[PDB]
Amino acid sequence: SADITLMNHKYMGNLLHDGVKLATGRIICQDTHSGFRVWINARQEGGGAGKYIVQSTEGPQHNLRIRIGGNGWSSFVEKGIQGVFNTIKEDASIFYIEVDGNQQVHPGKYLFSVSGECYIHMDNKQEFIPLCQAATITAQHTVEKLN
Amino acid sequence: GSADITLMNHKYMGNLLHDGVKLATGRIICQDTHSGFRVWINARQEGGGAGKYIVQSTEGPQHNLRIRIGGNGWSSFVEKGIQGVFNTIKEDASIFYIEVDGNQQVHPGKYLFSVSGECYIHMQIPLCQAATITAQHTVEKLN
Repeated sequence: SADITLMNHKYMGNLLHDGVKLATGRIICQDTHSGFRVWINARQEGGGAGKYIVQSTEGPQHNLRIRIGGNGWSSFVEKGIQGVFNTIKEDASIFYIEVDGNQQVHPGKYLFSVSGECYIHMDNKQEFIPLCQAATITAQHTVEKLN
Repeated sequence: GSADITLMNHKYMGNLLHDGVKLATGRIICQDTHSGFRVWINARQEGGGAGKYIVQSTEGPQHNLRIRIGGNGWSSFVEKGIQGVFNTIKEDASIFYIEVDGNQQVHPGKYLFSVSGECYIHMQIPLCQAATITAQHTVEKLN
């Protein structure tokens, strides 16, 4: 079961090169895992689907195209398997929200939503199944003496 | 999508435990959309067949109790790679039993049953609400 954080990165200017970091994220999992999986909660451009698109709110309403970035993160190219993956067995991983393609982005307020989990690689894929604490309970049974 | 699991112990007289006797009654709930349930015991395994288990008395491993998960509708995979028992119940709740596995003269004592479970989505996935977080970013120009 993962803990995820996302921290805005302030930036002056709107001629944004591809790769420019707009937020810094971290995912943590204490339990044993094969790696991490993170994704953006946003509509994708025309299917595609296309690049993650975020529309500004509470003011001018324009579009910004974003992706997850950072060393170690990989995306599966055959459609069907959403998000980015890494193979870090360590407990913590950094990722970024980055500008996806050179963009002159209109001034405004843009909300990034991301989700994430750790996964445990499975033979008989299956592939990578997510990793959460199962509900658990105990009961004690007494076997009585013979007498 | 976390399950809620209860386990009710049943009292019996004496230490001759016949195969199939229900030592505990379990119930597993999943209030969200799911294809079925999966349940297992956190105990060592005899590897006899499937879902079978060996529980030690609270005093230590010098005394064993052999048990299995039972109940209509529950299945286990024949290969060791996937553990526990599964069903294909889409309803909120599923009932299972911890049963005596084979006729046994059991050493008097206390035996702790630890049971875990999850609701799954058929797609070898468990239902785990992924952690989620937002941050707001302002785009602005100098002038």
